[PDB]
Amino acid sequence: KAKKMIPIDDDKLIMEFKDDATAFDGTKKARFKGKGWLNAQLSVIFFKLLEEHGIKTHFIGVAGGNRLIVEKLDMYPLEVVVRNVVAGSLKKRLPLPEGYELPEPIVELYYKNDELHDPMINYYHAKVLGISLDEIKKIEEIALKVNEILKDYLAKKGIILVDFKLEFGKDKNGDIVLADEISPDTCRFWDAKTKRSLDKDVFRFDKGDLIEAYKEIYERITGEKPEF
Amino acid sequence: KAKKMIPIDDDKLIMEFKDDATAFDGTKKARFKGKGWLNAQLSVIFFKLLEEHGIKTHFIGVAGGNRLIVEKLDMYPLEVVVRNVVAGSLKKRLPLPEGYELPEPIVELYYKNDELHDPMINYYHAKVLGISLDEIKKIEEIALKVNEILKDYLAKKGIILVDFKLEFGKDKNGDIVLADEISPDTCRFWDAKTKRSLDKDVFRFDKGDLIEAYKEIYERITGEKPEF
Ligand SMILES: O=c1ccn([C@@H]2O[C@H](COP(=O)(O)OP(=O)(O)O)[C@@H](O)[C@H]2O)c(=O)[nH]1
Ligand SMILES: O=c1ccn([C@@H]2O[C@H](COP(=O)(O)OP(=O)(O)O)[C@@H](O)[C@H]2O)c(=O)[nH]1
Ligand SMILES: O=c1ccn([C@@H]2O[C@H](COP(=O)(O)O)[C@@H](O)[C@H]2O)c(=O)[nH]1
Ligand SMILES: O=c1ccn([C@@H]2O[C@H](COP(=O)(O)O)[C@@H](O)[C@H]2O)c(=O)[nH]1
Repeated sequence: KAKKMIPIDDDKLIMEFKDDATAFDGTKKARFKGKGWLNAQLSVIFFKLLEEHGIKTHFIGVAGGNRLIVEKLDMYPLEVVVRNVVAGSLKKRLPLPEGYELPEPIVELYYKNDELHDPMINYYHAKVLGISLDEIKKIEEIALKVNEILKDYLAKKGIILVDFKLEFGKDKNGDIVLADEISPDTCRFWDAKTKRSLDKDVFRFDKGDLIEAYKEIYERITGEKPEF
Repeated sequence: KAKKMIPIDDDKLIMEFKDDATAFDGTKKARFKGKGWLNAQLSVIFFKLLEEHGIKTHFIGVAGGNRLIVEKLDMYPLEVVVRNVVAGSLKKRLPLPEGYELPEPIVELYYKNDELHDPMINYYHAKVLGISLDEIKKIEEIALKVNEILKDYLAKKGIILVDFKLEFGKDKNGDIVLADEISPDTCRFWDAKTKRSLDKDVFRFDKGDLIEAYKEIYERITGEKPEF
C-alpha cells in the first residue's frame, strides 16, 4: 500500500518506500512525488536515533534513496499505538477533545487483520493470538521508551509528538525488534506554536499540501532542504 | 432500560427488574411479562452462590418478587466481559467462529458511556478514567474467579457459560464489590447438547420465545417451574 518488501536472503530484506499514500482503511488513495524519499529518510534518522539509545531496530543500512536494508523478522501481527495527546480514533473511545494532553502515555494494541479492519485488542486477545504476556509487556515497555526518546527529540525541534504507530518482530534469538517504519505517515506531528499537523492528517482530512508538511518536518529535523 | 434504582438511604438502595428488554444499543425494544421476575430471581441465586464462595457482591436481600435490596456503591464506569466461547462481538475482533472454545478465558473492559456506544478500553484508558492498575487487576481477578464458579455450577446443569458481563463498585471501605445483575440478559447460556441459546440472544436475533428460554434456565437451576 505504501511500501514494498524485497527479499535478499534469510537474514535480510529490502524495505522500499513508495510515493503511494492511503487513508480510511485504504479507501482514500493518492501519490505524492517525493513522499517515499521523505518517509525513507525520516525512518532512517529515527531508527538511527533510537539505536543510539539502546533500542533494537530492524534497521541495517540504506540501499539508495527510497530503499532500506532491514533485518528479516518473524512479525508480530500487531500495530502498537502510543498516544500523548488526544487525536483521531481516541476521540471516539474517550470523551476528551482533540488536543487534550494525556496525564501519561496511552498504549493501544491493534490486531493487523485486513478482514477485521484492524480491531483493537487487549492482552488476552494477544495470548489467543499466540503472544505471551511477557512478550506483550516488553513490546509495551519498548514502545514507551521509544515514546520518551522521540517526544524529547521532537520537542527540541518545536514539534509535539501527538501519537504514533509501531510494529515489531522477533529476530533469530527471540529478541523483540522494532520494525516497519517511523515517518509522518505513521505519527502525528503538531507544530509546537500553531498546533498544525505536519503529518498524514493533512492528506487524511485535506488540510493543505502533504508534501509541504512532510518537507517541513524534514527541514526541522535535518536543518536542510530535501534533495529528493 | 431494564431496571430501576430506588433510594433507601446512604447504605442501600432498591434494584427493580422490569419486563423491558433492549438490544443493539437500545434500538430494539420489547416487554416480556415475567422477565423482570426471572432475571431478579436468577440474579439472587447467582449472587448467593458467589457470596458462598467468598465473592463480595452488593446483594443484601429481597424486597418482593422483582426488587432486590442492594448496597450503595461508587460505581466503576465499566462493563467487564468474560468470554469462554467465541460469540457476539468477539467474532469481529478475532477470526474465530461462533462456538470456538477459547484456550483460556478472555476478559474485556468496556467504558460505560452512551454517547460513545460503550467502547472497549484497555488498562491505560482505565487509568485516564481514574481507575488504578491495582483496581483493574483485582476487578479482573474477581471476574475470572466468578467465571470459574459460574461455569462449573452451570456445566452440572447442562449449561455452557459462553460469556457474560459484570459491573462493580467500591463500598465505603474501598473494597471492590460485584454489582448490577447476573441474568440471562447479561450472560450467554447454551444448552450443552444442542448448543441452543437460552439467553437474550433469542430476543436479539429472533430465535424463538424469550420467556420459554428464560424459564428453561430457571427450571434447570432451581428444579422448579416459575411462580411469576
Ligand atoms: O463526546 C465528548 C463530550 C465532551 N467532550 C469535551 O468536554 C467538554 C464538555 O462540554 P459539552 O459536552 O457540553 O460540549 P461543549 O458545550 O463544551 O461544546 C467539551 O467542550 C469537549 O471538550 C468531548 O471531547 N467529547
Ligand atoms: O473472518 C473469519 C475468517 C475465518 N474464520 C474461521 O476459520 C475458517 C477459515 O476458512 P475460510 O475463511 O476459508 O472460510 P470457510 O471456507 O471455511 O467458510 C472458517 O471456517 C471459520 O470458522 C472465522 O471464524 N472468521
Ligand atoms: O493503520 C494505521 C493506523 C494508525 N496509524 C497511526 O497511529 C496513530 C493513531 O491512529 P488512530 O488510531 O488515531 O487512527 C496515528 O499516528 C496514525 O497515523 C498508522 O500508522 N497506521
Ligand atoms: O451492554 C451489554 C453488552 C454485552 N453484554 C453481555 O456481555 C457478553 C458479551 O457481549 P458482546 O460484546 O458479544 O455483545 C454477552 O453475554 C452479553 O449479553 C451485556 O450484558 N450488556
